[PDB]
Amino acid sequence: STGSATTTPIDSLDDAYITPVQIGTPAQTLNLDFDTGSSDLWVFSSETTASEVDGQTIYTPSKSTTAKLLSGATWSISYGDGSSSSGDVYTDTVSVGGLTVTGQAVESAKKVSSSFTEDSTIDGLLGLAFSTLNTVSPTQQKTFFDNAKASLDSPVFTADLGYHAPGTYNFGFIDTTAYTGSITYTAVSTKQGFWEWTSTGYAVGSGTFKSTSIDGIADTGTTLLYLPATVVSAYWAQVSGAKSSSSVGGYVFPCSATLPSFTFGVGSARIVIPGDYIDFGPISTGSSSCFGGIQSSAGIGINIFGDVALKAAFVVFNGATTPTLGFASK
Repeated sequence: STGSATTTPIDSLDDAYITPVQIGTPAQTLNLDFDTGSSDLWVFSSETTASEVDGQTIYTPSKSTTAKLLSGATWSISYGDGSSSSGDVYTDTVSVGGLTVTGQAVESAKKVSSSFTEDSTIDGLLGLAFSTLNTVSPTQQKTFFDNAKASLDSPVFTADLGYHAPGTYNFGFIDTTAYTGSITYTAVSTKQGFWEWTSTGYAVGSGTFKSTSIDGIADTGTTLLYLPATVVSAYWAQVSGAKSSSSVGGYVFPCSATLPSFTFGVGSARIVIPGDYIDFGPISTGSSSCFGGIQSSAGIGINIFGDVALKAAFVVFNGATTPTLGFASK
C-alpha cells in the first residue's frame, strides 16, 4: 500500500507546512505539521484548555466510533524553540493521503504553550523521527510511519517541499518524475532518535566547495537551516550590511540585498539552495532589515537541515533495517 498527500505552506514565508490528515470514524480532518524532528502525533482536541485554542480544528474522540482511550497513558513534550504540550492518549484510525493505520496513538492535547495557540492554521504535529523519541508514558508509542511500514510497498517516505508553493509527502514509494538526476543516499545514525547524517561540505554562491564534515538532522519541522558559526559567518560575510543581531535573535541583512546561493554536499553530490530561499522577509512589517534563512546552531547543540535546505531537494527518508537519507536535485 501507499499514501500521497499535499503539504502547503502556512504563510507567505514558508514558516511551516500543513498536511491534511484524517482521524477517526467518520473522518475528522486536521491540518498537521509533519515533523521529521519529533515522534509524537498530537492534536488539538475537545480536551484542550479553551483559552489555549484560537481558531484550530479539534479532534473530538467522543464522536469517533473507532476511538479508544489508551488507558493511563500520558505524554509531555518540549521542542527546541521552547514550545511545549501535554495530555492523554487515544488510539484511532489515521489516514494520510489514502494510507490507513488502525490503532494509531493519537495524543490529545490537554495543554499547549502560547506558540501553539497563536498558530491558528496548525492543528497538531505528526512526528516522523524514530519511535525511540516518542514521549508516551508508561507505554512508548510508534509513529504513523513505523506503524505503516510493514504494509508499505517500500519502507520509505519522501518530502518534496515547495518554495512559496505546495509540495508532497509520499509514503511507500519514490516518484521518479519528482526529481532530476539520481538520488544520492547517505548513512543515518539513529542513536539520538533523529534522521542524523553527515554533510560533506559547503559552498557560498559561486565560491569553491569546502570539503568538511557537518553532522546534522534532516528536520521538516524546523523552518530554517542551522549550521556551525564558522559556516554561517562565511555565508553572511558575502552579503553587504549583514550582521548578527542579539535584539532580533540572529542574522539579519538589508532587505535591498540579493542573496547568494548556499550549496551543501551529500556524498559526492551537491544540493544548491537558491539565494531567494534564504530571504525570510522583514523582521517586522515595513522594516528595512530582513531575517536570514541560515542561522547559527551554536545555542542548540545540533545542526539542523530544516525546510530552507530540504525544500531545495527531493528527500528520501529510508526506514529500511539500516536507515539511510536520499537527496536529489529537483
